[PDB]
Amino acid sequence: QVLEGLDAVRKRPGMYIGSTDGAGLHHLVWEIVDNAVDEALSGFGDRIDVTINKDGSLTVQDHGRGMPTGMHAMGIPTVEVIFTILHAVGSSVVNALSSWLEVEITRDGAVYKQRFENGGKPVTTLKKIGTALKSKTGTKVTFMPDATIFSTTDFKYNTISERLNESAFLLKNVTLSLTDKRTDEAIEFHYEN
Ligand SMILES: C=CCNC(=O)Nc1nc2cc(-c3cccnc3)c(OCCN3CCOCC3)nc2s1
Repeated sequence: QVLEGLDAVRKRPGMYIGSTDGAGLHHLVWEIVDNAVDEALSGFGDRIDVTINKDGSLTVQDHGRGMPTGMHAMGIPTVEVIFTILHAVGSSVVNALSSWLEVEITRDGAVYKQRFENGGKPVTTLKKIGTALKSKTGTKVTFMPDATIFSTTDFKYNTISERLNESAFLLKNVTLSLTDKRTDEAIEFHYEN
């Protein structure tokens, strides 16, 4: 297994996301959403909220266990490792192809955040920013796709709606939501089984 840095993704984005048009753009969404869905499939979290922000960024929020908040080697957070080493893999690929990315993790009474910029260079460490009830857990990821890479950076509400509907149907007993802050449009999907 040859590990790579995020430069590799940025130099050959098609190898990771298929293309740099709208299909590629929306693959970034699918990677992040899929990580939230896997966590719910494992039984952690009953809602996954997706927001298309006014600034063009996109947020996915789950209520799963929260990415681990500890360290890997050399004082590097586990989360930073997940987001910055390519095991070529979703999180690091989206980070690489984003002009900025923020991950917020809530667990154990604490809220932590790390911010990356300019294709996934950390501009902070994983820092405690606040507190929450001990019962509160989850992961939140927000990213701004890199307009220097994609031919289009406009997320399409209908495209995302359809994919989240399908994901809700396959998962069962989990609410998937989409809110578009550009247009105020909103929808929820939930299939009981
Ligand atoms: C919100 C947008 C995308 N949503 C997400 O990405 N949600 C995620 N939720 C988790 C939860 C865990 C997790 C797992 C176990 C215990 N506590 C938390 C996790 O661990 C990383 C894999 N590790 C686990 C430790 O052993 C090596 C493998 N990753 C994610 S990623």
